[PDB]
Amino acid sequence: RFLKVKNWETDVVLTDTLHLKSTLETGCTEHICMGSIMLPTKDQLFPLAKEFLDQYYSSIKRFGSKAHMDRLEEVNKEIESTSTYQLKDTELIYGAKHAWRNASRCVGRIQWSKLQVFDARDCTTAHGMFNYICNHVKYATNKGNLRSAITIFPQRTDGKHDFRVWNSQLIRYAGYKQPDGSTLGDPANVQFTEICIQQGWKAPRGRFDVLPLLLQANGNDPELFQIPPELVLEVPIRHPKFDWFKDLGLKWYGLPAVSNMLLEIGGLEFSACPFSGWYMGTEIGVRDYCDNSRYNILEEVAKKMDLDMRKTSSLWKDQALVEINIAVLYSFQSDKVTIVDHHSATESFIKHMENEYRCRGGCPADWVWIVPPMSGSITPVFHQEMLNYRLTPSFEYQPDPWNTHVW
Amino acid sequence: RFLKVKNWETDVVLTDTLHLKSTLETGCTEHICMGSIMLPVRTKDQLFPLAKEFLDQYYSSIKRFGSKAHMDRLEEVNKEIESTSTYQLKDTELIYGAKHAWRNASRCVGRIQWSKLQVFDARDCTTAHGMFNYICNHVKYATNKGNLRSAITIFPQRTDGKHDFRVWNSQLIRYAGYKQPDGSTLGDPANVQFTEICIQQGWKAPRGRFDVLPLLLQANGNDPELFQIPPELVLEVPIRHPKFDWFKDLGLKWYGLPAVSNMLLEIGGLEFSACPFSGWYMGTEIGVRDYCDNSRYNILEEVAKKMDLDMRKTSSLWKDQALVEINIAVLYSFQSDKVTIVDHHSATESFIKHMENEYRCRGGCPADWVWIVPPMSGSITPVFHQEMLNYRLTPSFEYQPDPWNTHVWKG
Ligand code: HEM
Ligand code: HEM
Ligand SMILES: Cc1cc(N)nc(C[C@H]2CNC[C@H]2OCCNCC(F)(F)c2cccc(F)c2)c1
Ligand SMILES: Cc1cc(N)nc(C[C@H]2CNC[C@H]2OCCNCC(F)(F)c2cccc(F)c2)c1
Ligand SMILES: C[C@H](O)[C@H](O)[C@H]1CNc2nc(N)[nH]c(=O)c2N1
Ligand SMILES: C[C@H](O)[C@H](O)[C@H]1CNc2nc(N)[nH]c(=O)c2N1
Ligand SMILES: [Zn+2]
Repeated sequence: RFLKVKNWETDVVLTDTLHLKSTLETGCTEHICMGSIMLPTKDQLFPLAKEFLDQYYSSIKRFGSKAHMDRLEEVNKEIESTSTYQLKDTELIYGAKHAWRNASRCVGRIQWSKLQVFDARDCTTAHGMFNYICNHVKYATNKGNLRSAITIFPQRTDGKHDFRVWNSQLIRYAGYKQPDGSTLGDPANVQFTEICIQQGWKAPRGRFDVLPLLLQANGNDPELFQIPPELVLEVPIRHPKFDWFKDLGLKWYGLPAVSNMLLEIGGLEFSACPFSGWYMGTEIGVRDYCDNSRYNILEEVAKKMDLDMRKTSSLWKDQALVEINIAVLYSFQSDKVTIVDHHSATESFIKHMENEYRCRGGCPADWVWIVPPMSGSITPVFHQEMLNYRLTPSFEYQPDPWNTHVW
Repeated sequence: RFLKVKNWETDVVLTDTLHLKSTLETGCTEHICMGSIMLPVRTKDQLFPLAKEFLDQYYSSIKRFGSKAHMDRLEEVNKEIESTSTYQLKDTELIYGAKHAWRNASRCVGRIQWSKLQVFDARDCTTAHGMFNYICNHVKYATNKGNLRSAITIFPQRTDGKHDFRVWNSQLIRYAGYKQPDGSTLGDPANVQFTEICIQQGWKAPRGRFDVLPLLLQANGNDPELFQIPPELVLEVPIRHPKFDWFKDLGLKWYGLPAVSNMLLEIGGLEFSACPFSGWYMGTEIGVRDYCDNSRYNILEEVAKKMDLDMRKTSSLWKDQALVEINIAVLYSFQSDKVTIVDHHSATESFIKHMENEYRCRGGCPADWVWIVPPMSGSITPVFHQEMLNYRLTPSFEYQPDPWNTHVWKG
């Protein structure tokens, strides 16, 4: 019932009790671990509402106060009559911060309590959504001094009136299948790009075309909007030693902003809740640039470095990998766009785990995602045992909307 | 029931049925995943079903399930258990059992090799001197002058838990560690405690940075005894770098033969508490973990200094840069001395092919992603993108507590 996690580099042992408050299922059993699998009514709503309000009122040190019992009877009355309920601003803010706090796959959670919440629950149309989104982008970007933000659109009602951002991130590049048989741009985005073109988009057909937003309000058909280019901060990628690096034609955007998840607070479901922070360098330099099914640039870079590509054991892939990632961090730092390296992020996350163990009795964490995709064991998180469990409020995955939308 | 795993790079989807034969528990539940936790005297009653399950598997593997030979073997084992409380494996069953413990080792990336394993039967061994001799022979056979061959030596099984054979070393070959009065460590800090035990037992320590430890060997539950492996049997590689001539002057070397000696082999309910096995190294084990862990030789600073890297900011990636050069050096050195080694690209690619074959021929392949993914350059190896299912099959290799913690000293 009390569980220990050990750090094998430092011998520090922490005790987890927070897991007992865990509610949802991991996908594992006593017979099988699914730790590396990517995706493992009024009667339902009231326990959910109650559990959330109990944790909310405890956090403000007013558990079992009149204010507490009053809010419970009020929501109870509201659910019993209207089948849903509305969160107070204070509850919404608390719920959003905590869904981030509980995000077991997020290495950047030391920042959890510094999150600007934009309440967009009064939004009714796709143009409205676009206005809210541009304002989030500009606020978060802050001319390169990035600030964490979330914008929260109206909650699910009967499920036929969902608000959704169709994009997976607010800012991503287009992907095009070619007569050649190769892919131009980002291969991850081929299908979404096609959906955009078929809905009317004027694709430039370049390597790095910022995708239009495709916004769905009130369960209506989604609409296209082009984010003002002056609000999309981009970084030209150069290397501090290799003058040729710039000729590769590489750039990335400054603002990572996940826009396809579901925020669940007190049993209420917010199907459109784009959120953003700032990058850890490896996301761009390891995953975006070097994944084989992504920009897949290792071959090109190694060739420019004139490495021996004849045998895997020369570690040419590894060598070029480091260089690419050096370039990403240098370019961002030189243009004064907030970025964190994997060393510094993982060190902060260990500090955050310790604070969470001390102040909350634990920190749910998914080792498979926390450990960076390069140089695993030379970061402290590699040697840190982590317990993975699901707490609410939460961010959840949801089916891509085109699979489900009735046109 | 069917479980699917996907590769997110290739979109190859596989179906696991083998997890249905899985017995033991993972440590995980529906409410918690303990996938990153390092560590999450039987009865006749419990023994015959374990024997039976094993023998059914063995006899199916040879296409003789339900044969007279199969039935007679079940009867003979059943009778042996009721009469003596235990039983003895036939040579053939031992070999099969040891091969399958390796096949089932979900944390091992090298399992493509599982069916090529030399099994040395040391169940007639009675003394620590006998153990030493068996172990010298395994080391010489496995080393094979650099052309490494996988082997396991199997000492007598547990009886009452009071007469255990144990090898006290965690690996047959490892370097001593020495805690200094000023708090620094000379040699391998991982082996400080074991080194102290060796010294107490009477080892004369050379007190250098790479002193091969003696074997400390326990036969039949007796107090363990010290033996020096003949140095001519211990193949070592001095580490140099193909382009950087100053690399040799760090004075690094490592041994060629990785040989785990502290695990317990379970076959059909029998427990082999001393079963040293060896294969060959994947480069990163040395270049990343042994050399670069903060709690090990910790050479990153000194290497990056000599490379004149910008060390004032982590964001220069000086650590990542020196790390790659160190690992190039290890691979170069072994290859130049014709000592078998595999790089992490080649090893992981081979593992994926092994895994897919296993799904097709066996209905699954239990695999622990946390351990399978190499400790550098994770996502440019194909295993990073491979979903895996971790579950426990027998025969198996298991951890056991260090023996100095449990041993009853006789004097
Ligand atoms: C402030 C800087 C932040 C950093 C450096 C950071 C870091 C990261 C990284 C590296 C990942 C893994 C992503 C991947 O590999 O695809 C991640 C995942 C995630 N983060 Fe953060 N994060 C930050 C801010 C935020 C914010 C503001 C939120 C929400 C309010 C958030 C919630 C999440 C969630 C839910 C995931 C899992 C996403 C998924 O499952 O695909 N993070 N974080
Ligand atoms: C033939 C070449 C082999 C290679 C390249 C190889 C590779 C590896 C590696 C890299 C690990 C993880 C080591 C660590 O991080 O401590 C490992 C673990 C393991 N391997 Fe192998 N292996 C080989 C042969 C063998 C053999 C012959 C056996 C037994 C017959 C074996 C059984 C195991 C077991 C039981 C583990 C988990 C050890 C633990 O939990 O500490 N492997 N293997
Ligand atoms: C807010 C924030 C800050 C930050 N630094 N980084 C982020 C993650 C973003 C950026 N860089 C990757 C992207 O993360 C979004 C991608 N998440 C995983 C997936 F959606 F691709 C996915 C696909 C299929 C199955 C599955 F389980 C998950 C968010
Ligand atoms: C046979 C074989 C071949 C090969 N290439 N490699 C090997 C593993 C060896 C070599 N290189 C590392 C070492 O493995 C032994 C170190 N593993 C970790 C541990 F087992 F010691 C351990 C520590 C703490 C808790 C726990 F549960 C386990 C064996
Ligand atoms: C199969 C495996 O679960 C999958 O490749 C995961 C591994 N770890 C990850 N870690 C992060 N941070 N992001 C990812 O997309 C993944 N992919
Ligand atoms: C806490 C964590 O599980 C621990 O550091 C593991 C991670 N992965 C590993 N993987 C391998 N191959 N060897 C190890 O020792 C470890 N250590
Ligand atoms: Zn699990």
